Amino acid sequence: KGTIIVSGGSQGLGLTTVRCFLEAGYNVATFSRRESPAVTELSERADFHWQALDCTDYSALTAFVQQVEKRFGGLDGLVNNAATGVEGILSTMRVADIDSALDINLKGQLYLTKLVTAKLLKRGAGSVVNVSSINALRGHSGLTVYSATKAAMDGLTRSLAKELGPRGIRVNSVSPGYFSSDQTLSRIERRTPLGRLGTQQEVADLILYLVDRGTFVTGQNIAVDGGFTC
Amino acid sequence: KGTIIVSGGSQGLGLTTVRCFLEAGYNVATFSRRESPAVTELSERADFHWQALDCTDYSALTAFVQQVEKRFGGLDGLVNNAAVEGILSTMRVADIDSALDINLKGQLYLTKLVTAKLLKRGAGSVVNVSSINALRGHSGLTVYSATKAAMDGLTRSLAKELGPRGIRVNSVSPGYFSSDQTLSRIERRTPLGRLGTQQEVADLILYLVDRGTFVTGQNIAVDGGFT
Repeated sequence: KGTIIVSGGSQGLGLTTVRCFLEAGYNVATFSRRESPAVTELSERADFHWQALDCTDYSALTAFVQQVEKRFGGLDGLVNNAATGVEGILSTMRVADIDSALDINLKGQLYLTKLVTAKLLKRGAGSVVNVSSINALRGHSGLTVYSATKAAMDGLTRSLAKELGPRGIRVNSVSPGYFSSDQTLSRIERRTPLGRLGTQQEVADLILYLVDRGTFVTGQNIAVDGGFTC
Repeated sequence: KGTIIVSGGSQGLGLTTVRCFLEAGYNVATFSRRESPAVTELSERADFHWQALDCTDYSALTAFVQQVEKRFGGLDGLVNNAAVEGILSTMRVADIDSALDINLKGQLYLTKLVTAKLLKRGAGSVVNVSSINALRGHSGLTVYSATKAAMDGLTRSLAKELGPRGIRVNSVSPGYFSSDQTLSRIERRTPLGRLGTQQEVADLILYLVDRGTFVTGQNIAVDGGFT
C-alpha cells in the first residue's frame, strides 16, 4: 500500500477521495485554506493528516511534503484535485481573475507535482492522478479560462508520463462529468446516456483503480461522466 | 481588406505566417520583444504594423490593440503564436513562473483584447498555434506541453462561446519543421519522412482564417503524420 497526498481534500470530491483511499488501506495526507470537520478524521481513520496551507506558496508546500514524509515514511502517489471554478465569458472577465485562476488552478498543481515527483523518484515507484474535467475535453461556453487550466494538466499528464515512466511511475487523468456536490438538471439528464448525475463515490472509485491496480495504464485521460462526452 | 494580428511575428514561423497573410491580401499587425530587420516591412507590403512589446503587460497590449484597431478600422482575426526543454525535477520554480506567464497568460490577455474587437464586427477567426507536444507527450517538455495544451482547451471552449457570434476558433499543431543533431529517428518516425517547412504550417493557418467557414473547435496537426 502506502501513502497518498490528496490536494483539496477538506470537502466535496477530494474528501470522498480521501475517505476512499483510507478504506482501501492507504495513509492519506491532505490540505486546504481552512479546516472543516476533517477534525473528525484528524483522530485517525487510517492515520490521516491534514494541514492549513496556501497552494500558491512553494516553501509552504515544501514543508508539508517534508512533514508528510516524516510522519509516514514514504510517498506512493498524488491526487491533484484542488481547483477553484471560474464561470463567465472572457469579455466580462476581470484581468485579476485570470491571474488567480492560473495561480490557484495550474501553478499550485505544478508545484505540488514537482515536489511529490521528487519523493516518488526516491522510492522508484508511484502513481499520480490529475483530476480534470469534461470541460477539458469538450468546451462549454463561459468556462474558457477554467478549461485552459484543466486541459493544461491533461497536457502535463501525457508528457510527465513519458518522463516518469522509465522510473516506474504511472500518470493519468480522470475527467469527471456532472456529479452531486454540496431545473436545467433536465437538459443534463437528457444528454447523459445514463440519464442521471454521477456520485462522488463513482469518481473516487475510478481514481482508486488507477492508483491501486492500474499497473499497465499510463498517459490516459478517462472520463467518468455517464457517457456525457462520448 | 481584412486585418489579422499575429503574435510574435518578427522571426521563424510568426514571420512566415505574416508574409503569407500580406501576400494573401490582408493587413497584418504584429509584435515581438525586439526588432530584427524585417523592418523592411515597415514601409508596408500590404500595410503592416509592427511594434516592440512585452506580451505579459496588459496596458501594453491594450495600447497595441486600440491603436491597431484605429489604424485599420477593425480586426478580422488573431493568430496566437508567441513562444523550452528540461525535466521537472531540475526545473527551477522561477522558470515554472515565467513559462506560465509568457506562454500562457500573455496569450489569454491578447485573446481577451482581440476577441472584444471581433465581437464588434460580428465575424472572425482565431487560430491558436499549438504543438504536437500538446497532443502526444514528450519527456522534458512537461511545462511547455501544459501551456500548449492549455491553449487547446481554450480553443474548444472559446469556439462554443464566440461561435454564436460568428467567430470560429481553431488550433493548428505543427510537428517538426526547419527553423533558423543527427536525429533522423524523427525522419523514420514521420510517415512522410521529412521535416516540414514553415510555408506548409502557415498555409494551414491561412486556410483556417481565410476560408474554413464551417470549421471550428478543431485542432489540426501539420506534422507529416507523426502523431
